Amino acid sequence: ANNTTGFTRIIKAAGYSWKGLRAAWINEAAFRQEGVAVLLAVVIACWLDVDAITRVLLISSVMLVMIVEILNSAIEAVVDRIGSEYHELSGRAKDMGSAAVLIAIIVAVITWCILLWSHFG
Amino acid sequence: ANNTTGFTRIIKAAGYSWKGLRAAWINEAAFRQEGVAVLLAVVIACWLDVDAITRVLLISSVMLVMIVEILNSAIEAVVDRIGSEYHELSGRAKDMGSAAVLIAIIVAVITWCILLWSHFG
Amino acid sequence: ANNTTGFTRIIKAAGYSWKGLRAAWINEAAFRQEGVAVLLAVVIACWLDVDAITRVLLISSVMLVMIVEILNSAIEAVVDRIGSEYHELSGRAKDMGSAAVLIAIIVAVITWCILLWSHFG
Repeated sequence: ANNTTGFTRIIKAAGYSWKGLRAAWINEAAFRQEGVAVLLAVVIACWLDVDAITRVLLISSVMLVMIVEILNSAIEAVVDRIGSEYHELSGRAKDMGSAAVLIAIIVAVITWCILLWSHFG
Repeated sequence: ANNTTGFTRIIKAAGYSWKGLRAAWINEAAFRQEGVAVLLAVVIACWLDVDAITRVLLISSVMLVMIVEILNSAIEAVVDRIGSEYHELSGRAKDMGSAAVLIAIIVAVITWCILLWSHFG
Repeated sequence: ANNTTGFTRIIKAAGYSWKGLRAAWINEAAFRQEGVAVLLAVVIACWLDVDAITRVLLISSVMLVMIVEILNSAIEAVVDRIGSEYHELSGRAKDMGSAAVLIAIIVAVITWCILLWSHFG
C-alpha cells in the first residue's frame, strides 16, 4: 500500500487545482462572496472602524451599476433556477425585521448619536 | 349603562395590548417601518443634517446582508402573496423618474456642489 | 427641389420637439438615466473626487424610498413587459462577479487602504 509520502503533491502540483479555487471566486462563489466577506470584513471592522467612509462613495457609485447587474440577476434568478435559501419560513414580513433586529440595537443608538452631531461639528 | 369611568383601563391594563404594538414593529410593520421612519427621519434631517455620514457605513455594511434578506423577500414576495402598492399605474418606466423628480432638484444641485469640493477640501 | 435653406428650423421651431427630449428624461430614459449618468458622472469623478461623501447621505436616505419604488418596479417588471438586457448569457452566478471584477482591483486596494486609516485618523 502506497504510504503516500508526497506523491499526491506531485500529481496535485501538476494539476494546479489551486487555480480552480481562484476562479471559483467569481466563477461560483461570486454570490456567496458578497456574503462571506461581510463576515470577514465585520470581524476587523468591529475591532476598529473610523475612516472617512470614502470607501462608500466607490461602492455607492458602482452600486448604481449593480442594480442593473445584480437586480438583473435576481429578477432573472426567480425565472432562472430559482433556489432561494432554506431559511425561508419566518414569512416575508419578518424578513425585514430580521435585519432591523441586529441593527435595531445599533441604529436606534448610532442613529441618534450621529443625528445629534448635526447640532454642531 | 356603564358610564365607563375607567373599568376599560383595568381590562386593557391586564391585557397589556401595548406589547402587541411593540412586536408589531418587526412582526407586521417590519416593512412599513423602513418607510414610516424615512418620514420621521426626514422631518428632523431637514431641520439640520451635517454629520460625518458615518451612519451610512453601518448601513452600507449591513445593507450587503439586506440584499440577501430583503431581496430574498421581494424575489419571493412576487411568488408569495404578491400585493404591491395600489399606486401602480404610471407605468414602470416613470417609476424610476418618480423618484428622480424629488431629488432632481436636489441632486442636480448638491451633486455639482459636492463634486466641486473635489477641486479643494 | 427645396435646397432647405432653413425652412426645417421654422417647422421644427414651432414644434418645440426639444421639449419632447426634456420629458423623455423621466418619461422614457428614466431607467437608462440612472445608468447613462453613472458614465458621465464617472468621467469627472475619475479626474478627481474627494468630497465629504455627504452626497451619499441624501442618496442613502432617498434610496430607502427607492427600494419601495424601484424594487416595486423590478418586481413588477418581470411580471409587466419583462425585457431584461440581451447581455444575459454568462449565467446569473457570474453576474455578481462581473461587477466584482471591475472593483476587485479597486476594493481589494481601497478597502485595505480605508480600513487601515481606522488605526489612526
